[PDB]
Amino acid sequence: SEQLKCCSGILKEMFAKKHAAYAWPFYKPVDVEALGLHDYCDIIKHPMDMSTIKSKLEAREYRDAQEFGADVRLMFSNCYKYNPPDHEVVAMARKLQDVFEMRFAKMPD
Ligand SMILES: CCNC(=O)C[C@@H]1N=C(c2ccc(Cl)cc2)c2cc(OC)ccc2-n2c(C)nnc21
Repeated sequence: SEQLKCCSGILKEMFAKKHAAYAWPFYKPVDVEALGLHDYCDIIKHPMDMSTIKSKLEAREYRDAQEFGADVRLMFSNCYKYNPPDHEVVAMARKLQDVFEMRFAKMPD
């Protein structure tokens, strides 16, 4: 339970305006329709976003902290898989990932 509460803090920071500069692209779920990505569903089968992860935490969907990280990492994996390695969005993803990996690890046991 205590560990689960920490997840909310880490995710909350990612939404802050401190990382919003390179974490805004991970705020809402990728709209294959709005964005016009007619090849996102074929590549990405299990999509995920920060907004979704936040809702799951509110509904106590996650059992442990480990599960919470699985979704966070999956969100970045889909980006690295869909978009190319020389893509700007990729550079921003690595920045947010580092902030999550550090906080997630620095989390009190
Ligand atoms: C760029 C090729 N086609 C795309 O739409 C890829 C898409 N690319 C973008 C994107 C990123 C930066 C710019 Cl300048 C233009 C488009 C994107 C834009 C979004 O705004 C609604 C949300 C998620 C995105 N995203 C993420 C996250 N990973 N790949 C993409």
